[PDB]
This record gives sequence, structure tokens and C-alpha cells, in this order.
Amino acid sequence: HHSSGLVPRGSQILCVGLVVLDVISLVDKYPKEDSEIRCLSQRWQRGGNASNSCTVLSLLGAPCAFMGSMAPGHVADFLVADFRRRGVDVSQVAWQSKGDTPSSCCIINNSNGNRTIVLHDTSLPDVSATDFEKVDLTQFKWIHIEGRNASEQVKMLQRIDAHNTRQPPEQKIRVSVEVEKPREELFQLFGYGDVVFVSKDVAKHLGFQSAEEALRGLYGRVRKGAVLVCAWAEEGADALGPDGKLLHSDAFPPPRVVDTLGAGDTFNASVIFSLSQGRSVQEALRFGCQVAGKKCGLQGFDGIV
Amino acid sequence: PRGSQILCVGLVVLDVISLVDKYPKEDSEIRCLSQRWQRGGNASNSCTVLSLLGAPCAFMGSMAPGHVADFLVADFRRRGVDVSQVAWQSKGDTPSSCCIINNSNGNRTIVLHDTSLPDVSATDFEKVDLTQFKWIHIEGRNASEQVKMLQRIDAHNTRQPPEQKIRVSVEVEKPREELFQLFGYGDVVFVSKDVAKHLGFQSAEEALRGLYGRVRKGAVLVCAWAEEGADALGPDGKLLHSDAFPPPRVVDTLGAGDTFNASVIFSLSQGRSVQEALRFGCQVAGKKCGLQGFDGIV
Ligand SMILES: OC[C@H]1CCN1c1nc(-c2cnn(C3CCNCC3)c2)cc(C(F)(F)F)n1
Ligand SMILES: OC[C@H]1CCN1c1nc(-c2cnn(C3CCNCC3)c2)cc(C(F)(F)F)n1
Repeated sequence: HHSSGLVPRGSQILCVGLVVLDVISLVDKYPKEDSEIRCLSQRWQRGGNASNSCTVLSLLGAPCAFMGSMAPGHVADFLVADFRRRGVDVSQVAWQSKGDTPSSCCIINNSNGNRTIVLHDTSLPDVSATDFEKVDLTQFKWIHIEGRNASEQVKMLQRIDAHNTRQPPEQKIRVSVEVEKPREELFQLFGYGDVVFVSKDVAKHLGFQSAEEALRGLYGRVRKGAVLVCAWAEEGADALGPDGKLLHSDAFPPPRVVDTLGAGDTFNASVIFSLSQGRSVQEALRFGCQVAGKKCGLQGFDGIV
Repeated sequence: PRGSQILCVGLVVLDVISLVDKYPKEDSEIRCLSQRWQRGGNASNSCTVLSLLGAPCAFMGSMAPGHVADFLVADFRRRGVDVSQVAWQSKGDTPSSCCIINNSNGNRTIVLHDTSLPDVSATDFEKVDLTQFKWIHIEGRNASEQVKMLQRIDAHNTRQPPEQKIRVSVEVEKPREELFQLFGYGDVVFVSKDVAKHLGFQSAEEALRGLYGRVRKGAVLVCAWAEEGADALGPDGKLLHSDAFPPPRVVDTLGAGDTFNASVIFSLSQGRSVQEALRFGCQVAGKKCGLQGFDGIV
């Protein structure tokens, strides 16, 4: 291969999770099975929750690194270039010898704005705990895990905890986790991290009707001292920490809503960033809603700050 | 290397393929079984098939330099397809499509991105050395321009002993009225069922009877009709038919038409009769429909 540069100790924010090639087509009308139609436009975009958050971290001004699986090939080359175009360190990518780099096909109806999605296959193995054990952690000041292969990720999280017990308080690595998909295996992740993000979608699937209901009803699952965070689209976001005080920020809707895809990852990355800079939970919550609301007014990530 | 090659002129497209269990209903989400990239486009797919059948062949179409064209070029070369005649553009992107292939019945849904890449022109064609080709196949698209290319082929043919004439075929695949003048050129004219049905015809037989009027004296009109096989009609006025050769499980019909046309060209180029070529075309297209992609049809 090649070489990478010196990363100062304790300098980077790491996001672990999915990166995917999304091929997004805008169409006149939903295509009938077995038809051949011409789209209005097509775009290839780098997507994935962890992947989107690393783009936002870089544009906020943080050194950031992505860890996730790819296979050699033209899909990965496209994704790697797109990561580097957004200033993201890809040295910790876990290259796989079996499977395909994830690629999804997203069909957007120009009539009604409906999205029809053929999601990537699951041929590529996820980063494992044994792959994680081989990573020197000292260059990272924060590690964010997108909940995916949870039993493996639990071991990574226990590895980080084991690291932090030996560290003086200023070399402790802060940890966050996101539980974004309503899948039962992910729920054990609530019990790890200093910050846990839970999605509106998961909260609803668990029967909660508001962010307030979700935080009060799930706080019992987090580890002692942790902050639980739940954004609720246009209703803004709440956070709840050990002091029992429910914090809220309203949303900051833009003049016109252009593109809400990735708004959730923008919020997550901006809360992480604000907390990593030493701000209070209430300040981070507000900043996260402001950056996410700005993003919803813009196509993609350009111009978000 | 004098009239020993088959040239196909038309599109080359990056086909980004997802193989699914079921075609997703509007506004839903389904996960695919597997993903791959394929070099596609009609003339391009026909080159793949000629190459697998062992015919030296060449492709000519527009490509824009880029990572995508590099994938496409590498694929052409792995199959031994000659790309020397490619019309490299400096304006436009390489066209690409999302192809959803239904694993259950081999249905294929194509969402094509036309990148306003400029077409191969009469003037590009002008620069081509016709002496290496025994057969030239043209995928109808930019009619008036291609008509010039066809006129150029005829003119070259006149200057030639019947021992060394270049056989020509034309495909009219898309139902655009612009293309209908192309029926008037070529030894072999391929008309698609989509075109035929668009012109009010309800079977290959009716279509061939209905459209034979429009081909040039001596030409063979060929109309494939998916699972119903294919029919042909030559100057003698006798209808010819071939049953299809359906695999017991149809898994991938993307490129079935192109396989059929290449196989028909290959067979005629080898001196087989029209009847035999039509059977061979259905045989290879049938074998293809039972496989993902093109490997293994021979
Ligand atoms: O996302 C993080 C939260 C914290 C503040 N974020 C915020 N999210 C959204 C947002 C997210 N998903 N959607 C879609 C829109 C179509 N219907 C389904 C929901 C809108 C809008 C705004 C707003 F515009 F309000 F500013 N802000
Ligand atoms: O294509 C050239 C023709 C001559 C013999 N070819 C042949 N084509 C097909 C074929 C083409 N499109 N479709 C779809 C199937 C779902 N409904 C819409 C049409 C099937 C199938 C077979 C068969 F399987 F029958 F062998 N053979």
C-alpha cells in the first residue's frame, strides 16, 4: 500500500459504522416492473450514518476518522475519494476480501417526492471486535459508534472502557453510541457510552409518542452518569442526564426545506462536536438543532457552517 | 485482418445492477440479494456475446474519459473487444443506469441516465477503415447521422467484388419515428416487439408482414417476441419461425435481446441459413436468461 501521517495523540473524533454508495435517481413516474425509463437526474452520493457524521465533523473543523468495512473495487475508490474530498481520515477502514462494498439504489418520484429504495446487500462483514482490538486508541479523543453488529460492538465498547480505566481524566476517551434502527439486538447498546442517541423511529417503535416520553421511559437503560439524547425532527430535540432534568431545544427550520436527508447525522455530529469542545449539554443540544436546521435548507452538506 | 472482424456501433453504459427477490412497491424499501456492475448498452452487450462466441469483434461508440470509462474499457479488453474506434468525447459523463433484476422471473427494470454525451457522427464514421470488417451492426439512435454511415457502407460495397462485400445489420429497438428510415438499409433488419406493438402489430408474424414493405430489396426482417421465440421474413416471402429455448428458471433477461441479435449475426456471418441463425439466436438468448450476466452461455 503506502503510508499515513502522524496524528497528534488525543486529537481525532472517530465514527464507526456504515458507509454506502447511494445511486439516487429522480424520475417522472415510478417505473413499472420490466420497463426501461430515462431519469430526470442521477447522483452518486456517499451515505451511511457514521459516514455522514464524519463529513459534518470535518466541516465543523474537527480532525475526524471513519472506521467501517469496504471491499477493494471501484465502489470503494469512489467512496474513499469522496471521504478525502470532505477531509476525512480513512486509515482505519477495515478492508475485506469477501463481499461487496454496500451500494443502494434510491428512486425519487418527481411527482409526489416519494422514495423507493433497493437497499445494499449484506455480503460485506461488519468490523469485528477482533479487528477493533488491533487499533491503537490514543490518537482519538472521542469515539462514536453507530449501532449495527451490537454483540461485537459491545466488546469494542468494553475495550474502550478498559483503556479509560488506566487513563488520567484528561486522556479519557469520550464515547457515544447511536441506536437508530428499531432492531432488538441494538437495545443492549443503551447501556454503553457517555452519550446515547436514540432515534424518533426507535422511540415510536417502542410506543413512545414524544421525545419527553422516550427519554423518561428509556433513561433507566443507560449507564450511570450517561446523557440520553432524542431528536424529534421539526419538534427539535431533548436530552436527559443524571440530574434528572429534561433539557429541550426547539428546531431552527430554514426559510425553505430543501433536503432533510442526513439531518439526523448532522445533529448527532454537531452535538458530539459541541460536547467535545467542552460545552454544556444544553448548549450542545441547541447547537445540534441549529446546524441540522440549517442543513435542511441546503442540498447535501455544502454551506452547513 | 481484412474483413475478419464484426463491428458494432451503438451505446456502452455502466449497468449498476441489483438482484432482488421481488420488485419493490412504490414508496417501500427492500434489500437486494446481490449487487454487481456490468458493462452494458445494446451494441456493447452484443460485443460481449460475439466475443464469447469466438468472433473477433470491435465496438464503436462515445465514451468520456473518467473512472467509469476505465472500468468499461478494462471490461472490453478482458473480453478481447477492440476499442480502437471509440469516439472519445471531452464534453459529458459516461451514461449509467440502475438495473433492478427480479430473480423470480428475470424481469429487468432499467433507470437510464442519459448524460447528453454526443453520439457517434457520420464524420467519426468517415475516419473508420472499413476493410477490417466482414459485418457491421448499427444500433439505431441518431438516425440521419447513421443513415450517412450506412450510405457510406453501400458506396464502399459497390467498389467491391461480391467476394468481399460488407454485410450490414440495423436494430430499430426504441419506438421513435426518427428511426423508421433505418428499415431501408442493411441486409438484416432487427425490429423489436416494443416497436411492433407500438405500430399496432400483435405478433411477430403480423409485424413482419406489416413492415416488410419498408426494407430494401433483398433484406431479411427479423422480429423476436420474447418467450414466443422469433420470426424472420426474407425476399422469398416465406415466414420463418423458431420456438424459444426457455431455461426451467428464468433469472436474468437483461441483455437477452442483444444476445439474440449477436447470435443471429454470428450465425449468418458463418454462412448458416436464416432458419438456422434464428434458432441459434433463440438458443443462446434462452441459455443467457437462465444465468446472471453473460459468462457461461457457451
Ligand atoms: O433531524 C434532527 C432534528 C433536531 C433538529 N432537527 C431537524 N430535523 C428536521 C427533519 C428530520 N427529518 N425530517 C423529515 C421531514 C419529512 N417528514 C419526516 C421527517 C425533518 C427538520 C428540522 C427543522 F426543519 F425543523 F428545522 N430540524
Ligand atoms: O429476447 C430475444 C428472444 C428470442 C428468444 N428470446 C428470449 N427472450 C426472452 C425474454 C425477453 N424479455 N423477456 C421478459 C420476461 C418477463 N415478461 C416480459 C418480457 C423474456 C426470454 C426467452 C426465453 F426464456 F423464453 F427463452 N427467450
